[PDB]
Amino acid sequence: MSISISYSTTYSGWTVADYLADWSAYFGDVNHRPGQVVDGSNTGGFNPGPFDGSQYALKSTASDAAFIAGGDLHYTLFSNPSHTLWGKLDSIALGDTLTGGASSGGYALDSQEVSFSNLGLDSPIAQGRDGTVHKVVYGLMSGDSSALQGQIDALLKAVDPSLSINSTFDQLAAAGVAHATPA
Repeated sequence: MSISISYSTTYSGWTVADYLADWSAYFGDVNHRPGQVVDGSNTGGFNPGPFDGSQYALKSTASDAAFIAGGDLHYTLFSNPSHTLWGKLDSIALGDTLTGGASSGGYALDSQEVSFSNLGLDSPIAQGRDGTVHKVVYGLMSGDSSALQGQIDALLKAVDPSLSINSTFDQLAAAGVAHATPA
């Protein structure tokens, strides 16, 4: 499976890079770092959890923005290497209004903007916070989507070298990689 993209028609004329830069600034930084995770307000959650899931999801503390990372994900918590998210990352869904969770059988978004699927990312535990999965997801938590942008760029170029993070969603749709919402 090659990378597949779903996008709201709103972003037809946007490039993926610009969309993601704007989304990152919109979601912001939840300030998830040592000494700044003191309650549940900026942890997010796993489905099913407690520290592992086919989904990890997080709401912005600033806005209604949220993301859902899909795959086979693991968090080391306090075990070495500490505070490492690793495993398989298949998908990233970006949007507004996170719903659900482990107790209701999964996370969803009420208003998804864009999703990237078949990412094929797979990072081992021993790589720690240098792992690609860790950096992609932590980027989305911390207001910097450059790691995700980098991985999407590489996957698009592998489909065809005319495709990049700087293609518009409509260009990517013409190329058979992306698809606009039914509407």
